[PDB]
Amino acid sequence: STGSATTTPIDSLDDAYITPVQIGTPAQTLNLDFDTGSSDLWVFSSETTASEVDGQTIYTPSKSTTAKLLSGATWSISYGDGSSSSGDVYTDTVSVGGLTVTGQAVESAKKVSSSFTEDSTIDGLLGLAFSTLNTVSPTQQKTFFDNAKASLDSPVFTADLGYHAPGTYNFGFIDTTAYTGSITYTAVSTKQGFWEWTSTGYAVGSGTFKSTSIDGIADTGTTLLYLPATVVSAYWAQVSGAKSSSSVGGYVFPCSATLPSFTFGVGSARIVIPGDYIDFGPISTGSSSCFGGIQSSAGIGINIFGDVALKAAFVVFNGATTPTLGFASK
Ligand code: NA
Repeated sequence: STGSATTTPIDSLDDAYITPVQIGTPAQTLNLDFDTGSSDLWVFSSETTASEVDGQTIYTPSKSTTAKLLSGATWSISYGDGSSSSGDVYTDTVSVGGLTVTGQAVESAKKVSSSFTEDSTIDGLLGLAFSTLNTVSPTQQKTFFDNAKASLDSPVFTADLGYHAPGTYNFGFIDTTAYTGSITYTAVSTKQGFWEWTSTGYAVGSGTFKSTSIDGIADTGTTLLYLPATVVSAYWAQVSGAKSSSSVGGYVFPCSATLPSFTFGVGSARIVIPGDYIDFGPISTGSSSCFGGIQSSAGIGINIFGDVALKAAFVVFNGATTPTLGFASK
């Protein structure tokens, strides 16, 4: 089997992407944030505290003929941005892009933090990291990908995120029409439960490539590119008037600037992030200070190849017995 679903930016900045997901019988379609940096499929629901719901579509298990309480199971998760959610668990039928899993753990939120409530466009998350990170207790649950894997034509999914445009998540096949040149594959460590890999270096604009190992994770659920402070300083030094602002919480730059590209290495291959991808617009409405899309990972404890980086590539998440990542230009 295969599946193919379109993923759509939630706003004009590509702050996140949503993908429609069918849950239950008859189907309830919720727009989920596919997150290769976490391993829980959780939803706004009929159980979510009413004051914490503001415009999201909810899953109502009592209206699904295939929903079953997973008795005694609870979940609770905290993300890198400080947001959180928790609740109980149902099993139900979940379909993505025509690919169906029966018996998927659907984590029903009883509580969500303010950042979730305030984002009316995201109805929950669908985690695509390794199932070792799943938070369900006392019986840890599998991701949608891990449950689908054995049925797929190939044990893979691909992320093809758009810049200010829709893109695609495919399951079970490589679309050889969706990228240019060849796919370069690189090793993955699953020791921390992430799609963790090592970039071979970077360049700023038309500058020379610096060969250096940068360990980090491929994380579709993170907006920005978070890299070591040395790398980030080297980037922003090429933008007149850019500075790190402790008041704003990262590098800012004059909205009048033209940003340089940023290149990262994948083995001997190179992915180029156009400068435009690094502009996250005014820090507050009408400001002439703009927020940068490349930020320091110092204090976060890991480097994160988030959407700024991933949307410059066609990315293969190879879930074979020995997982690997692939990157192609597009
Ligand atoms: Na922000």
